[PDB]
Amino acid sequence: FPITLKFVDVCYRVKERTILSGVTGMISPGEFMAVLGPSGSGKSTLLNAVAGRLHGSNLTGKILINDGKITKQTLKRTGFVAQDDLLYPHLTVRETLVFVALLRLPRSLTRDVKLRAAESVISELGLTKCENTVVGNTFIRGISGGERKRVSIAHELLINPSLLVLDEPTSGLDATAALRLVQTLAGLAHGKGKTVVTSIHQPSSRVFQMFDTVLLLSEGKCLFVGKGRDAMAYFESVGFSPAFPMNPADFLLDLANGVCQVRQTLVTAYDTLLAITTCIATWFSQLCILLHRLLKERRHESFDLLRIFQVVAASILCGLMWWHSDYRDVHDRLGLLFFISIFWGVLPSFNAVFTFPQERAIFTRERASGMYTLSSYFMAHVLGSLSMELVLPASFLTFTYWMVYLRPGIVPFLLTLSVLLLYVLASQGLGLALGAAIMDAKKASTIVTVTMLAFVLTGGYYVNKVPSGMVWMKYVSTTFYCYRLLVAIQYGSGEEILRMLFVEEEVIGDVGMWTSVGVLFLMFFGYRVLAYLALRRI
Amino acid sequence: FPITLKFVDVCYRVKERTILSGVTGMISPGEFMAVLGPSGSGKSTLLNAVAGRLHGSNLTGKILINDGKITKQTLKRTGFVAQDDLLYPHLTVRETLVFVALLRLPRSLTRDVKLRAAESVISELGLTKCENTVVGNTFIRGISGGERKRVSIAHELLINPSLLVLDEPTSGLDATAALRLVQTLAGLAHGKGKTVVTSIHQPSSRVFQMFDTVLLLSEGKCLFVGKGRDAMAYFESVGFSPAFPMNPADFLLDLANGVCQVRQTLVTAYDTLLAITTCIATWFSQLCILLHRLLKERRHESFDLLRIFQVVAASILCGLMWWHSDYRDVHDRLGLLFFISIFWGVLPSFNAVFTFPQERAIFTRERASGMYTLSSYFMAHVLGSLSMELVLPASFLTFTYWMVYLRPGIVPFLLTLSVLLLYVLASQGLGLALGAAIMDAKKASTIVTVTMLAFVLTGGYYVNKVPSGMVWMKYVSTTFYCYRLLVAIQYGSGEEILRMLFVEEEVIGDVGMWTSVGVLFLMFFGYRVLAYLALRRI
Ligand SMILES: CC1=CC(=O)CC(C)(C)[C@@]1(O)/C=C/C(C)=C\C(=O)O
Repeated sequence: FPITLKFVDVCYRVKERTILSGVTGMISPGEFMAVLGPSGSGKSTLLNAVAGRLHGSNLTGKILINDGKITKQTLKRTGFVAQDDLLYPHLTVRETLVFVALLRLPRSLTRDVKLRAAESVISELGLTKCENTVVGNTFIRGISGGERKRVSIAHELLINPSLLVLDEPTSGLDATAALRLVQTLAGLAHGKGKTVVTSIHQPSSRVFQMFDTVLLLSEGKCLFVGKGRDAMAYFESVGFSPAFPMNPADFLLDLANGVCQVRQTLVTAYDTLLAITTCIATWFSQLCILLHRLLKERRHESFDLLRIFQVVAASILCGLMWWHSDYRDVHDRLGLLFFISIFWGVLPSFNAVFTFPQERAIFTRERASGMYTLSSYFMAHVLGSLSMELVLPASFLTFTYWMVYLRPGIVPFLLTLSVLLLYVLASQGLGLALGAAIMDAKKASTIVTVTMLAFVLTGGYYVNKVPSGMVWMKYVSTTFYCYRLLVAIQYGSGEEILRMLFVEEEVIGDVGMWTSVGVLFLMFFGYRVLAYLALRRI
Repeated sequence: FPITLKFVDVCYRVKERTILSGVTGMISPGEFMAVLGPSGSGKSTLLNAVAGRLHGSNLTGKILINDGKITKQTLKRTGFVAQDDLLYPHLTVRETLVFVALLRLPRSLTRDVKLRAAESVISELGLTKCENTVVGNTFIRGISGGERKRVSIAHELLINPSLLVLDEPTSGLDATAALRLVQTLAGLAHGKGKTVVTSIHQPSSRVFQMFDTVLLLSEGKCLFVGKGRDAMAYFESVGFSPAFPMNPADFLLDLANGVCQVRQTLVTAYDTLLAITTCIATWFSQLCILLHRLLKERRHESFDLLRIFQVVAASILCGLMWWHSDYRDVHDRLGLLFFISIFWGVLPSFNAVFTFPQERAIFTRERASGMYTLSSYFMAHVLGSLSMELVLPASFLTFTYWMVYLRPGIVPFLLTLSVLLLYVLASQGLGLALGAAIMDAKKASTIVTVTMLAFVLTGGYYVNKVPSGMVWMKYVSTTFYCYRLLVAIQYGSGEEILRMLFVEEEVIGDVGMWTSVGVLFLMFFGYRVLAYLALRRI
């Protein structure tokens, strides 16, 4: 319940650099310590010794919680708020925390007690007035910048921690907003008895006064530690004082650099003055939350009105160039089944490469704190993009089948619909597999266009006389199989239009109807087992 | 030479809002006034009465320079630095100002005196240590954030102004950097005798002390105007004083909101206490600078290593699927001239839509201050993208003509090369025309893909039996003419392969060889006169 961080001589290196060189401090419960210092002075590198996320040869020193070397028993009461607010844009403020409660709180609790443990942090972090507004981001009209930091603090206030370690929470806020956000972080130490240690960039006048304890670092030597009242009165005991009306934070940061109307002199004054079946049951609940959580993310990636327009446009071009087409024109119709097969191998695999890059930050953050394990995260993008990446092609083909006059009958329709969707999902798994192998979104959006070019050229339409050494590349192609199958569903084995009439080199093809459905399934599962094995390195 | 801004009762409205409600002040030469206030209190709306860029029914009030109503004779000595540093990323620090000097200083001066009037502002704004480093941006390794504001202040220090009106220059800078940047803005008033009025967001302790005069606005009523020493000593004459060690800017901003341990009380204490051939010669020099200026911008848009890879890839696919192709296979070769014709109508027109959107901020800023006129700006993108958007296609076709075994002979080569480049530039003018009509880069990158889809479908390859009502749309198509011409250059009028053998429906076509070269020229000039008429509204 109480956490007395009692770190001493916290040293640290990096490969040449040294961030911390013997810091020492104590942080008792009910006490609002604030670590101050110049930029690059070693602030964040020491908050990540209170967050316990830096231990090895770099960190040297004994970091203690209640005089005990740190454990994950001691890491269930510590919540480290980082500077990046990683929130999903389309979730309401309440949904954003209702979902994190179910994922974070232990499942032993009921699912109706988890709803109030996530709605009390709303009411006590002052979010009651904006609990039902979209979080948004720069592009989406959302919440204020001061509310987007409270919401990111309610994440770590859901496990009810003891040692709460924020990392520059006020940076980028208003003048009054960054005062209230520290008025609230005082109530967590003065009204709840927590141990809150935060670093602030440039405190205002009222924001420095509300500190109980203060810690100053120049370059990693702990120039001063103690109360906020005893800081400005300590330094003049060596001969330093403001020459003009100052903010006591302003005066103390200047001393951190050595600028007096002195850095090395203020460090030597520290030597002598201030020296079985459930496991498959939790997985299917991590997946049921991760599917309903990021459901509006899979409804903005898919029903963007610049994708509905690029498909309502193709549906009126593709259904006007071929209006009441005739099946006897075997060459006008094999070029329709290759536009349908080009459009839907490029549209899915391209838009599916901006999915893993865009969420590598929210994933690795929320994966390292428990809360899911990449088997339920991967399988919630997979199962969530299947459901949404089939509504545009299913409705393009429903419009481009009765105006184009393709093969009538409910059986040839549902077999063309079935073959499109199985190909829309087999090419989309090419996006997911390249997006995850190359975690860059613009470097991987070019390799999925140089790859759908090698797939469209070798797809069997432009070239009928492929060289003897380039014949294999149509087999690893995904458009070869959707086009072999789209033709065989509208014409067949010839013999019904060879009865009516160049129509045996483009109508009989090379592969069966089942080796074309059995390899558009080995590319469904095969391009997802590679999208996962590529994420097993993050 | 001296500027005594003597504005009085500067009122302002907007449609309901009111930013300023009777401000009054005086700003004499040699005097560093700093206007302070809360966010939205009316700071920037009053700096844009010193920048003279807000006059009409909204602004009401007499704004005076040397007791004279403002003119562009009085607007040649005023330089308004705005918050956005709009610099071209690839220009060196010296080139960025050497180019602005030639465009800004009057051409009566020599071109070697303009070189020193632009290198003295380098030396006296402390840029000598980084004059030969790339400016860069977030993506490009460039200069510091404090040097990127000096460079944007050397722009307005090139016409040698008198009333220099900066707008929040320190916002987003370091702790020490924002001190030096105000140490330098004091030398412009203490070492050069200028009239410098700037608004600062949250001054530090040493940054408030370096103000000569100060102006405080709560919501547009001028709570206080006067020296920096007389501000904290004035308010206690009504009973206000800091209850704890403050920065005097911190204490005064709190009073701006009415927060004392009062807003309306501090305003009433102001009523009674502080109450022919040369014109075508300048144009061809504005164009010679604007071409050498943004030349490295037309070398990053064009030689991006993800465009060299998307064209070195197509050149090895297109030259491996058709390796030693045979001219007797009339259908394998008409599908090669439609890949060449699809690739080069989509690659140029797509990448040419992100040009006018990305520079609508640097253009409108630098156009309103003289310095060019959109006839020389437009004609420097046009003439600058022609030269660079022909190096990739000219070198794709040089590789895909002697491996593919197209029609041998220097005359059929240079006629295919000539027809490609004329089509690469006629489709690129479709990007420029849509990018400028729709100044959004992602909303216009979708209409130039729904348009190159209607152009590729009606290009005469996929459909040979186009409906009776959709036959016109191949004539307004740009791929129809590059494909009609690419075929006629490799086959001709038939008669040489009809001698050797479906090859009269795809080889003779509809349009002549001169109506196909005479409409790929009416789309060069026609898609540029529309890209310009769309920019004549910005
Ligand atoms: C998928 C893709 C990748 C490229 O690099 C070229 C291009 C843009 C043309 C393309 O859309 C390819 C499609 C092609 C060749 C044919 C078509 O569209 O009918």
